[PDB]
Amino acid sequence: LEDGFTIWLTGPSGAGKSTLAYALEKKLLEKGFRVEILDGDVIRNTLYPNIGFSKEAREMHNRVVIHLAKLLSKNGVITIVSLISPYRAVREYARKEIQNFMEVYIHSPGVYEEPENPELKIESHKMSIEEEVDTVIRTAQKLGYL
Amino acid sequence: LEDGFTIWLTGPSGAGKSTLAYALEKKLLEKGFRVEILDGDVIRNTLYPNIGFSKEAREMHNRVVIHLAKLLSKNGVITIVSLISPYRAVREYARKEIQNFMEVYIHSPGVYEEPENPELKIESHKMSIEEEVDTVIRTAQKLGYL
Ligand SMILES: [Cl-]
Ligand SMILES: [Cl-]
Repeated sequence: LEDGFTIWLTGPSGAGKSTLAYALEKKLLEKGFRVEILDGDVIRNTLYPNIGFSKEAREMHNRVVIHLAKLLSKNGVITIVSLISPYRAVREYARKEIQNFMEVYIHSPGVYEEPENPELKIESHKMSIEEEVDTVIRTAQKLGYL
Repeated sequence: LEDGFTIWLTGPSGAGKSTLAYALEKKLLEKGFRVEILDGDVIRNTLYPNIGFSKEAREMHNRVVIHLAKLLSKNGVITIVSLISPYRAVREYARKEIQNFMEVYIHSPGVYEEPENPELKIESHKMSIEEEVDTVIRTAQKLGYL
């Protein structure tokens, strides 16, 4: 891929973000792409499991994940981020840092802060995982990322 | 590059690590490669400038830098690391984590801990920066990384 990009998953708890993230990785790998999944809880457990949940710790973790996605996306990798957070602030920061950025909002009918204008909105637990994956990939194609 | 790799600079303060790191980046970009430089102090200042200098904070920063290098190198990026530290422990951990790992020791005649068997040993200030860059690239070629 001449240009990598980030697929940033967001939605309330239970919407299916984690499942979709890993299914996207499996499919895009099968297709021959360079792909990495940045699962927030995995990264935390691997790099600083005892950092705590203070504000400063939460924003450091956010900056680390975002920087990991920025470097991976600018070097031709498809970066799938599943970073647990209800807040828009981290997602707006991520979009400012990562040039090629595709936000996937899984909508279910702190309080979850909805995005303004995500690249893709999917209704939770309606379509099969395969259809969710195909919908994300078609959006990436429409955006010129794939 | 079907396979990326890490160039890990080590040596005592003043040996010329930083100068070689940035010259290597400039040369490899001009050759058309995907390259990232992971400058330890730049990464600390960007991602967590107020983390402090405790043992836990030092080890967290080391793990972050190494994980960045690991993910970039496995995805076709030449990762040039210049992480200030006199200690072998971080370098041995990095080598265990990063499959394609090329250690470049700039030797100068809290105390610096020499590596056992680095892929390349350069005598500090003995050759021009251009010749140091060329020697690193030739070593990478000998190892089959380039
Ligand atoms: Cl495709
Ligand atoms: Cl070359």
